[PDB]
Amino acid sequence: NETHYAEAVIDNGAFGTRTIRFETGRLARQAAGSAVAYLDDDTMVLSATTASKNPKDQLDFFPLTVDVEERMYAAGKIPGSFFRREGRPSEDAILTCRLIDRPLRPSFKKGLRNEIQVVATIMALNPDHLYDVVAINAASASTQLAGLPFSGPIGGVRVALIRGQWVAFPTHTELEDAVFDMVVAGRVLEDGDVAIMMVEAEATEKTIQLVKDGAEAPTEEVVAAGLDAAKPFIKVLCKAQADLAAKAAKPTGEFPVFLDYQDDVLEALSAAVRPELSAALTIAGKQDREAELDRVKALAAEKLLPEFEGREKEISAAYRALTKSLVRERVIAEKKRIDGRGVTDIRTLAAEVEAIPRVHGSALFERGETQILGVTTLNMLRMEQQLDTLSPVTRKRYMHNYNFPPYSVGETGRVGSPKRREIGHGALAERAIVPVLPTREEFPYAIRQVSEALGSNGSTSMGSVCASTMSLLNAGVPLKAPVAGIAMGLISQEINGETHYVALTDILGAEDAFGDMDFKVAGTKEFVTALQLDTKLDGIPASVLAAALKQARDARLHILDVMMEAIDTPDEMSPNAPRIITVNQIQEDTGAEIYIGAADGPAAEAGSVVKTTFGAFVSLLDGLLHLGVGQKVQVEIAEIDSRGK
Amino acid sequence: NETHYAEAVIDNGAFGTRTIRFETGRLARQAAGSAVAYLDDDTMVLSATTASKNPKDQLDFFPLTVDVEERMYAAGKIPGSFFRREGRPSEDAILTCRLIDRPLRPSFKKGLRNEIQVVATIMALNPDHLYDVVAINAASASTQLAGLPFSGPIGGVRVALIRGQWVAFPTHTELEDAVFDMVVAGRVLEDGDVAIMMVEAEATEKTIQLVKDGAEAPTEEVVAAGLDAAKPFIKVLCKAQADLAAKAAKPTGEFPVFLDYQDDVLEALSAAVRPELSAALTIAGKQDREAELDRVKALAAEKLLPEFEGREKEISAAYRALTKSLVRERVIAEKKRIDGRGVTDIRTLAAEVEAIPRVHGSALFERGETQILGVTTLNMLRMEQQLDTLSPVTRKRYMHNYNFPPYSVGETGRVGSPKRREIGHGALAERAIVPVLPTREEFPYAIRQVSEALGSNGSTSMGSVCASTMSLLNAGVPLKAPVAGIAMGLISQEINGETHYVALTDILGAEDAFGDMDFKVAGTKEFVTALQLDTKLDGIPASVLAAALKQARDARLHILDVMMEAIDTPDEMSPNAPRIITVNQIQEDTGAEIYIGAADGPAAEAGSVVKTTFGAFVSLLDGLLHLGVGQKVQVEIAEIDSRGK
Amino acid sequence: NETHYAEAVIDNGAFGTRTIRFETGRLARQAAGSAVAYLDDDTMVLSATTASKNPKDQLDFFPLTVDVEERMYAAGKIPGSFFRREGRPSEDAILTCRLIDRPLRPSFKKGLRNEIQVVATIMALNPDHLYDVVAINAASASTQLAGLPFSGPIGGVRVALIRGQWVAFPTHTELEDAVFDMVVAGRVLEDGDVAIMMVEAEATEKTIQLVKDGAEAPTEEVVAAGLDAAKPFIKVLCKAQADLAAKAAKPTGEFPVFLDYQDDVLEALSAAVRPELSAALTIAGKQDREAELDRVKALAAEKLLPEFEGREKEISAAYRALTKSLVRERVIAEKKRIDGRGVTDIRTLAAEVEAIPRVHGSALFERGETQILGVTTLNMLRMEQQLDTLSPVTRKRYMHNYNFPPYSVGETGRVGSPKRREIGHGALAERAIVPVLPTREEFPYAIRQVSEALGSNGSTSMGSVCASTMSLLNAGVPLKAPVAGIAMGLISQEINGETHYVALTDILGAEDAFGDMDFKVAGTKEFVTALQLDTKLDGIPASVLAAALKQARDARLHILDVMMEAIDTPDEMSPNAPRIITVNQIQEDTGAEIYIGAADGPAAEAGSVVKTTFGAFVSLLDGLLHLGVGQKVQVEIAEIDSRGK
Repeated sequence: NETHYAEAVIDNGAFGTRTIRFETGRLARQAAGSAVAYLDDDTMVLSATTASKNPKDQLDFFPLTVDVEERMYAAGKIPGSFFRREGRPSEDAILTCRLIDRPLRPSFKKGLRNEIQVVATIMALNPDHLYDVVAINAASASTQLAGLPFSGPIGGVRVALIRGQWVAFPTHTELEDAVFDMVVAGRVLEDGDVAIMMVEAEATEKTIQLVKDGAEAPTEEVVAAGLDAAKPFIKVLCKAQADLAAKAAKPTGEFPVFLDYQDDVLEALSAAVRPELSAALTIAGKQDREAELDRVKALAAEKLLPEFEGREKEISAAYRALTKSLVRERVIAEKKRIDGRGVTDIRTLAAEVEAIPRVHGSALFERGETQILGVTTLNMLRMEQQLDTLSPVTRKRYMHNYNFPPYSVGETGRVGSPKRREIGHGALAERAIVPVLPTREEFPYAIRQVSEALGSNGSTSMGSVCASTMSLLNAGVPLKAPVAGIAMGLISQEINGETHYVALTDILGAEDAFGDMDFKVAGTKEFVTALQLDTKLDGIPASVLAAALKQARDARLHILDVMMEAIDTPDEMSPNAPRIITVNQIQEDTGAEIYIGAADGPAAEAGSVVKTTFGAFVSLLDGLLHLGVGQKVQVEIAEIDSRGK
Repeated sequence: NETHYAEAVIDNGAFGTRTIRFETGRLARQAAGSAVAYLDDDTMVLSATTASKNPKDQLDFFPLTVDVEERMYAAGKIPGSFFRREGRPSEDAILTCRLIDRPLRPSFKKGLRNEIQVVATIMALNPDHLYDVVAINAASASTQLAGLPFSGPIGGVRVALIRGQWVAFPTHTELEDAVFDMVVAGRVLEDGDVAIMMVEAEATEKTIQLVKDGAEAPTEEVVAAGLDAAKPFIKVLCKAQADLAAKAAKPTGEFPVFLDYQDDVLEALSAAVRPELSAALTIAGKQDREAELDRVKALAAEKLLPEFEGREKEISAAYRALTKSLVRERVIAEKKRIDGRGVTDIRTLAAEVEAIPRVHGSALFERGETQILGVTTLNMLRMEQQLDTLSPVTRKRYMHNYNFPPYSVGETGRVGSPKRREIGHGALAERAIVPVLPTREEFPYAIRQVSEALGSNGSTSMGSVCASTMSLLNAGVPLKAPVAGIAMGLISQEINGETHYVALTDILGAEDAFGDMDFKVAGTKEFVTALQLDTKLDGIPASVLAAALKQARDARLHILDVMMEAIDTPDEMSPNAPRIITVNQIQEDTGAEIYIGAADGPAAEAGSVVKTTFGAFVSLLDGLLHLGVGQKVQVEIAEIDSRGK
Repeated sequence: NETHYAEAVIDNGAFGTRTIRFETGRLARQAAGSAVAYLDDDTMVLSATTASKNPKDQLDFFPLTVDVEERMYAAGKIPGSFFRREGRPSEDAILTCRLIDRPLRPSFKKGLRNEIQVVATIMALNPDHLYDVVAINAASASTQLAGLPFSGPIGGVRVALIRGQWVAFPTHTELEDAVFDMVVAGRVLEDGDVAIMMVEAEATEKTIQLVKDGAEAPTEEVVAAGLDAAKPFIKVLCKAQADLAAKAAKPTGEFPVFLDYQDDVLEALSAAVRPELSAALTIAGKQDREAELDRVKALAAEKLLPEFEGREKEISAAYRALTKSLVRERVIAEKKRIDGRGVTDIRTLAAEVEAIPRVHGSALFERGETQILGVTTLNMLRMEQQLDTLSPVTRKRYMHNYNFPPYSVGETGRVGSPKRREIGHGALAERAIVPVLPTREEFPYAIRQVSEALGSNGSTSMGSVCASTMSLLNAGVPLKAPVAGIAMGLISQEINGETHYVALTDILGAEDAFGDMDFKVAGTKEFVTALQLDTKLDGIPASVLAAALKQARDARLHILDVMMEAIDTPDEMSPNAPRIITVNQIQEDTGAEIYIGAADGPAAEAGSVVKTTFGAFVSLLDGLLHLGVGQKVQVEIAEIDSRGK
């Protein structure tokens, strides 16, 4: 019963040095594994990992559960909730579970059915620090000590490109000059190289201005450079955890493994339908393929019976392994996809605005079976969301909600509270847009964007980005630039001692499951505003990654053109929306928080840019100059026309 | 993959023409069935219907699920909730699910066990339109296209009697002159006649004044006339949906059916106990009947064993079919009920006020095993509920809550959030009362009424109406008139090519299950304030319906007498309640938002009617005139008595 | 169908007489059992008890469910919640369920598996009365009439020591002079003596001052005296219920009993391992014992197979009965505990402050495997919780939250809303502290205390008390005195016609399960601030109880010493905390509700005691007098030093 420590020294040169200190042996001694992670001995996150004794063999998936508990006392604050007790998880808490779960899930031995829970509690937070990345490491650390079939440690780091330097674990203060904010997690291979496993990045609300003022825009080259910059830190973080584990990790336990199917089922099934299956997979038609792809299942589920009775699940599971094998192989050799597309072909696109009546703005975006409806709502800033969490953010001007109803995929199910993925995809698409939004002063409105995943089969979050851009422009939001997104995939298998890679454009839901890496990129025509990535591959050639990002860029540009046809410049602000033209009695009669702010056009009406094609009509007592849909600008009278203009 | 449309033209003559446009093929293509319904191309409701592949054979009831999703952007509003995202369903959403579920549920083939879900989303709403009825049609439309064993289309319409005309799909503007608001849904029979299936109606807060000013009160004759007025519209709505289905409906699928019992069980059971059963059912006594009615189950469940082992459920299920058959038959032939009452006899009534201590007002209403406790609470108007939904209503002065605890029926179970039926019954009883409440000015208090279903077996919502009237009067609420309700039933079977009908007064919970129609009527001595109805019958003779309504009226009048004995005129306003007598320093000392508004009697005290038997004591600096318990009236001094009166 | 009554006359002499009236037969006639309990015909509580027909044989515990429903109309109030409808249970409601459940649960026959639910509804409440104890009796009454294998009635009473007299059912008015508030519940034995079964007591926020002004401090002697004072009342309450049951109780039904194991399993298991088990239990070492204690289970679970196949559960259940038998026996004879401690030995203690960075105050308390982390947060009074329940309390200055995460015991599980025990333990530890807190005026801050049960195995609520004291002092809260708690146990078995008792100090979780009584005591060095007790014993010798309380006192004093070493006097108030030094323009610039109230130290700074070692630095325009960390005191200048002091 002794306390052990280890440190990961983070050297940011001119920006200073900071340390991630790991501790174990003092707190929560009843957990399978426990560790504390401090950022400069100031911010503290405790992580406890536990495992249920009995496996849930009933499930066909590894049951991992990650929970992030924000304790408001870590900020010296008493919860503002009515009951003065922290309750339902904030966005940050949920997004952090995702950041931890993504790289930790695939790190456990396959077939594991025991419930593994990881609880990270934020106990102290310096208001200038970001706890998410401190928590990733603490999560990995406690799990690594738990004596479970887990291949860690996993090192997590945030690198932001601040003034030309990729700073590790930047502070909120340092992020004010960041053109790109990127979280990365990975492991250290037996040969010392770092394998990146997870990436969640974004451009910022500062990017455009900073690039204007001289900084380098976050293009694919820059972003890829950032990924390399994160590796040394991840190695340092991993080495520190390994030193802790070396001193106090429990010995790996003996856990039951649950296979999806035995060999006799696969050999049987393979021998029974392999030919018909590999053939059916060559049908470039939807209903035709699925049809023959059905005859086969039949010829199989009928040829293996009654020999294999009560093993039906193994049959369909083996049917999946075989299909996957066949589909992957065809991509590497024939470079043809399960739907007949080439490795860089995008699915049938359809963009459109004015899809719903009355709403301030709306757009419909379809790509294959993915159909997203985006709807925009503009209100007074008083409607902006108010937050009281561990984040320094207290108000949110741009709000995105992503709904994924069951019938989106022809299913029945609960319709209500948003899942963790609905929060995850919603965030990415929200973050992909934020970089191009006008400022509070240029556009004094709270903006709520809702993406309805009416149809789903091909990256709805990315489709959501395209729908947001158009919907917003349709509503009159003076975006600095349109943003589009694309979901990519990567197949990789070694053909006789040689590894080949094939990057896939706009991957189907199936190609995600059969791929070795899936990454999503969104951005304007100039730079990347968002990037998400996941993979278990032991690193990939720089030439390959860069090639994948470039391919993704191309797709993104093509889409931006299609979107451009739908709408280019912002449309006029809906009459049904509010205006804040600058120029009790009538404040409660004319209806408007009189600088005038009306909740309807027929108010303030019957200097601030009241309208900006051949100039800018700035409000006065308005004027015209041969600003946005609400921007501010010092006005001076140059000439009074005959009519009095 | 093409978009199809159809239109139902609603002609309201002088009030104008409007259209319900149906669309399909553009949105939510992954759902079994999908359709959009627009009201004048302005208000839009999307409906997606899906079916789970696997039947839930475990259940003994068809698992239908209807969800209504109000999107605040349909109103150009950002949710006011703390999280700025619509969450827990508003009353309207829930009540709308009920309106859709009621006529759609019985339209599916019996024995269906597949989960069928219908999700209606309100995407755009003209603030002058009511979306509920647009949603009923959209729900029916998407389901009709889903390729399910569903006998639609179902047409839903709201007809309100405005200035002598039954206007279809009235607007909030047009409803200001409505004396009756009635929703009706039905189907079109093979012969072209419309079969009404569901009715949810109510008198309004305008009725009394409008009738005063000349309009015709909504009596049974008027109401029945409205029902006929809804038929042509329902035919138009059905024809439009049928035209859509004709163009794009999927072909009916082959679904598994799950019988409650096989013939061998019924023949066996019938042969085994039919005589004893038909005899036991003649026992007019409660415990006696249930006793012999138990000997029989035994003689049965003992005579069919061990022959029928493992089919026990079929036995009791068949035991139900047989009992139902016997009970129904006896009503038609003998006109005697399972409890010994005649077709028009009301159960033992008991009314009483002052049932609970301290509360501002209370009443206890018993009818057979139905026992309702109503409790009244009066507070300042600041306590009136504030709403921010798709409804134009923003504040609710009269609030009704209906609780149905498990022990109400001798059961254990969850005690917490109110079920959809608790909301449904609560609404009806709330709507049955609203028409007779005094106005804000006549009575400046927020009124909360709670009905506790302490005992249940005979229409608790109607019993709730009677309990509300008395409780309110007990509290001093100057109701314009007392309201009473009654639950009716209708048995109908054809005796050799000839159909007979028998209307039942104050039906027991059992007679509801064995009946062919169940309708509830509530109202004052002069008119109907509420009506609810459900049936699968292919329409009934006008003479029969009118007869049923008249019978119901009679019962209602009898009850009003019994209630009158309990209390006639309002009682004095509880001292423990607030007063708003009209006549910082002492505003925060004497305690009262000083026009004076006290939260207790000992405030404002130690022109507005301060008390009104031989006149009206209007506040002054009070006076007496040889108004309600708070009404306003211009006061003038006529004579100063010797004592100074 | 007749209404029956009974009365329990509560005679408080000079304080008056009150009555608890029981009623049955009028309301909720469908429940298995129903009764109303009125306090002076003013406060009313209705209780309905029901039983599910089918036993839940799957469960290994009696499924009792108690629900308390606060109806705001009982207070003539409309719920202030947004939906104007009472929702999630208040603290009082939950704590009341606990008070009712604790004595009612063990009163049912063992092996009972039918779901028994008790719903108590507060329908009317005199604002000067406390409904909790009225509800305990109503709960017992309705259950006693339900015809269940229940050994009631259970009488519940609150006795508070007011001016030297133990007043039964004191009012909020009378409690203003109470030095101790104690709830007690018990039953009447066949011989007429009262057996106390449950106790939930606390000192008050008035204690210290009242003792200062002359009253007698609530020491173990005083407290024990109170327990005797509650007996006559409990007998009166029981007799009244018995009179009601005599008149209307249903006859006891025939319910299925589910044994944990049959005799053949115990005889088999006993014969198979008794020797090795009794021996393994002599191992004073943790891992060593549990190890041998494992060999035994094996030698057993291997010697009874395959003879006992499919009865494994009975084996482990019998293994428990045997272990319990052995452990209890050893305590009585050898006076040695399953962990090797003597009957009065405390587990290894460890106290420490400054355990977490940044937080205003924190402390870590360990006792054996029990590890509690307490964290303190100080904010402006505006952050104090606001309540709108049936309690007269409307604001709460001191808030305690107790978290018990799953990994606290090496388990996985839900992490979110607090269980009823988390509320129960949190309350006790909250109530144990309240008596020593400074007043609003002496300390103008809202105080939130959070106890994290990071490790659990030995009364975490009591460990929570010790952690609170230290954490609070660490934060600078001028407590009047430090408070410590201890969990005790009592083993009692009669050795040949003679009953022996053995009181256990700081019992392990196991000794609680094997004991016959478990009570927790907390308090300062001078008196008891909290006491909790539970037992089924037919009363115990006064000499024994007093001995147990004295032993507990000793332990408590020892702990207070250990805590004293960690911290004695309050530490300086964290700079990161707010100050309210007494001395729009700068009110919104300097940041502080200007009497000055800053949310940070660098505000008000760059008469009220600004700091109080050699005197008290009271704010002025400050001064020094050779008060607390915010107290108020009239300041006068006596002498101006050369430097100007």
